[PDB]
Amino acid sequence: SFKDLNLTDAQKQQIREIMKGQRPLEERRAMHDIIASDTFDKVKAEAQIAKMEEQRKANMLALMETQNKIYNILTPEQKKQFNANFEKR
Amino acid sequence: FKDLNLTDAQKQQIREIMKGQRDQPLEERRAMHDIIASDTFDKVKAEAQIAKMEEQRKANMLALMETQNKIYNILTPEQKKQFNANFEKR
Ligand SMILES: [Cl-]
Ligand SMILES: [Cl-]
Ligand SMILES: [Zn+2]
Ligand SMILES: [Zn+2]
Ligand SMILES: [Zn+2]
Ligand SMILES: [Zn+2]
Ligand SMILES: [Zn+2]
Ligand SMILES: [Zn+2]
Ligand SMILES: [Zn+2]
Ligand SMILES: [Zn+2]
Ligand SMILES: [Zn+2]
Ligand SMILES: [Zn+2]
Ligand SMILES: [Zn+2]
Ligand SMILES: [Zn+2]
Repeated sequence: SFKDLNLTDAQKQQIREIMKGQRPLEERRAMHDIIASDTFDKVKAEAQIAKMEEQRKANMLALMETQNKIYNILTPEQKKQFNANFEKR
Repeated sequence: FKDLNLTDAQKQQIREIMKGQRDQPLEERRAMHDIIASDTFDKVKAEAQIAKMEEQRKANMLALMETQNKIYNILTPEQKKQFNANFEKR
């Protein structure tokens, strides 16, 4: 139901406004090099984990802004279903 | 069990490894709920929730990769190859 909230036509348009507002392979190659090795190089692993911190930040920002904007187009009835869904995931 | 012709005892060692680094309750994503379910979006608080989440992401990626590296190193040369091939497709 994470998307089943009885959206009105206006809300469906609004979500599309919104996602126009907010619209990892070299990384997995680097994880592979750390996994496929006869030892575990913790220092190298930490540097790999960190390397795309900024792209991850911008990505999570966009998604949280998106979800907050969608939340705010919802009626009270719909907000409670969204929140109850949030609690169970 | 991914068609690697894992032997029976490779199957068991893998279980000891999985539960071994399982000796790691994670965080409180209640914070993130409160950012999303707010009249206004607070970018600075959202950035702080993200940076806090980086710390648990680091801990869980370190665990996952170390666990996978241990598994890799109980494999034969030919199994390593099919493990590497299978890694490419996921
Ligand atoms: Cl890869
Ligand atoms: Cl929550
Ligand atoms: Zn209609
Ligand atoms: Zn590329
Ligand atoms: Zn690879
Ligand atoms: Zn590589
Ligand atoms: Zn070596
Ligand atoms: Zn460290
Ligand atoms: Zn950093
Ligand atoms: Zn930054
Ligand atoms: Zn914005
Ligand atoms: Zn809260
Ligand atoms: Zn603030
Ligand atoms: Zn260790």
